[PDB]
Amino acid sequence: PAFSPDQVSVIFVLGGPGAGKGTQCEKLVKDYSFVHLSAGDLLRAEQGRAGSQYGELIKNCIKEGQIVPQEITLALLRNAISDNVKANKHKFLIDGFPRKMDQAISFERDIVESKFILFFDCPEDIMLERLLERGKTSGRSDDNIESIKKRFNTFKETSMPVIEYFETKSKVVRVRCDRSVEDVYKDVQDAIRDSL
Ligand SMILES: Nc1ncnc2c1ncn2[C@@H]1O[C@H](COP(=O)(O)OP(=O)(O)O)[C@@H](O)[C@H]1O
Ligand SMILES: Nc1ncnc2c1ncn2[C@@H]1O[C@H](COP(=O)(O)OP(=O)(O)O)[C@@H](O)[C@H]1O
Repeated sequence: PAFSPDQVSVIFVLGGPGAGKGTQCEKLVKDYSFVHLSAGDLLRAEQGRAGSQYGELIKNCIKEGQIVPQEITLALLRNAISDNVKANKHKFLIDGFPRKMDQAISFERDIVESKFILFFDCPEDIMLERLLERGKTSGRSDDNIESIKKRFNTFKETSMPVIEYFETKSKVVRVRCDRSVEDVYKDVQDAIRDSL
């Protein structure tokens, strides 16, 4: 592994699209010393980087709601962790990763064993009304119903197997998404007070 769990403490923050991962992580970094890395943000930044050989590939995976190949994802991830660790940041909230078993096992074998997975358990009809409203507010390119159906599909098929894998290892803490932002945060806080 490039790191001992001493050096780098990683919590994976998982859940379907619109479950509130981005929202809870940005509140948490106000109260805790964790650095938040969003895998979809690292990807959208590479996609628009002048000189990227991956621009079209990332653009098309996001549009189609596909999992971008792990080699690309992992390298972006590894680099962002390395800059923080050099900048002397040892605790990370990795949001949106791993989304597929291969990413999951490569990360934990080559980089670092995670502390635990915070999983936002969320009903799909709730995720769907939050993404159509996010679509109106922010106008993110994949927050359109054709892409939303591909992202829900990929989530059930590819990403839920990973949840079930970490659950065998007793590393999953489920939090319900369907309460107000402030009531979901209280349970996020109780889960982290308990899990360190
Ligand atoms: N861990 C990952 N591995 C591969 N592709 C990813 C990963 N995370 C995000 N992506 C992608 O970029 C898109 C948007 O991700 P993200 O912004 O994290 O979305 P969401 O709001 O749906 O949680 C995903 O639908 C997929 O195409
Ligand atoms: N508990 C909540 N109740 C209502 N809207 C929420 C709640 N949590 C997050 N939202 C939002 O609904 C959308 C999805 O949340 P977001 O954090 O962006 O999710 P994710 O990162 O899982 O895709 C955003 O517009 C955000 O403002």
